[PDB]
Amino acid sequence: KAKEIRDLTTSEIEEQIKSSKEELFNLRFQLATGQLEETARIRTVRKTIARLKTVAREREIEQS
RNA sequence: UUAAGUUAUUAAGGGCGCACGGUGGAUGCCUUGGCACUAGAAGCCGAUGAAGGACGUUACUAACGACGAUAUGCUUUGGG
Ligand SMILES: [Mg+2]
Ligand SMILES: [Mg+2]
Ligand SMILES: [Mg+2]
Repeated sequence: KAKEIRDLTTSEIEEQIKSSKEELFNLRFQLATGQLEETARIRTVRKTIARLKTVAREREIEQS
């Protein structure tokens, strides 16, 4: 997904980070209430956030 | 029939031999780990926060390895 992230503006990366952290929060609450059963979504969102923060840092290090 | 004399049978248990079991982990075979060296290289890191740790990170969860809230991992360049 790193290629897809790389085409987003910096603010959009920040917007996707927040919404991904919101989806991840919702998945954990579903899991704790025994309602998710689709447990592979948790790791997918987690690594997506990692990729989003990786690129944000990359560009914040190319600018400075 | 009696008298005199002689000598068995028993095995509660024991002994010896034999047969069949149990226990135990010697012995043989084996190696995942060691021991002693040879050759080439390297030896010491730290306020740009070390050595060593604590606590955490996996869908489930104790310990160990790995990793650090980007956590049982992220990007990239090559290999495969
Ligand atoms: Mg008897
Ligand atoms: Mg015996
Ligand atoms: Mg594990």
